[PDB]
Parts: sequence; structure tokens; C-alpha cells
Amino acid sequence: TVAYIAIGSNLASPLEQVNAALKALGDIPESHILTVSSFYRTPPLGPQDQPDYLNAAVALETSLAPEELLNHTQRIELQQGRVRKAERWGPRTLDLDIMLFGNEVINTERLTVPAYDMKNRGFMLWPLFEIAPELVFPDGEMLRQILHTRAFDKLNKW
Repeated sequence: TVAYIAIGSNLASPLEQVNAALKALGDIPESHILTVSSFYRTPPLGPQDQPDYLNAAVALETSLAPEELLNHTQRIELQQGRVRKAERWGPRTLDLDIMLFGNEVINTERLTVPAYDMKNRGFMLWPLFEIAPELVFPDGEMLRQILHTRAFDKLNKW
């Protein structure tokens, strides 16, 4: 199954944090990284003297159950992020989001797929479009269509 994961990092030097995250992702059991989008850039939240967020999309082939994949993304966030020496929601941390899992729709307390409100998030949709231009959501909605009809903030590459 092809799962699509969104990477978000505004910690230290994002470039090497995203690279450490990609290595962790590729080490996930029963999983193989198909492709990685270009790195995209978004402004910090709060003080503007912060680092920009580095955003990216990853196509990951996997035989893991959705919840098993979530387990590992959550583990990597803890191991790579700064949760121990900071806060869970800490300003500068690592975000791994399961945007899509095959053509599956998952509505449960622990995991929502497609990721809730991702269709309104350009920093997720644009990188996803770069690696999967023909992508269609489970509800039949085409990615290319959403990008033509919804208003998004400007998204420059890193």
C-alpha cells in the first residue's frame, strides 16, 4: 500500500532534521520510500526571528496496518523531535503526518485518513502534487482540481 506522509520541521537546521527523519522513515519495518518531494518553506509561528518550517511529502510503500504506521511516525517524532528537552507541542519540533493510506478512509479516535483538513493546507497539497500529480482522494476528488479551486498562501521551495 502506498501511504503519503507529510514532513514538517522547524528545528535547528531543518535541512539535516528532515534528512534524519527520512532515514528513520526508510528504516520503518515492512516499508520502502518510493519518492520524496522537493523541500518547501513556510514562515514561523509567533516571533518571526524563528526558523522557517521545512515542508515535504513522502510516498511510502508499506505492508503495515495504518495504526502500525502511526506507531512508527509517532516514535520518530519523539526520537528525532525535542519533546524530552521541551514540550510535546513545542514551537520547534518534528511533524510526521499520515495524509493518505492507499485509498483507505479511516475514521477513529486515534487516526483520521485522509488527514483532517489537509485539503485546505497548501504546504501539504503542493508537495504532494509534485510527487503524485494524478492523485485522487477516496471521495473521488482530484488533487489537481483542489489546487485550481481553493485559495492557498504562497509556497516557495526551500
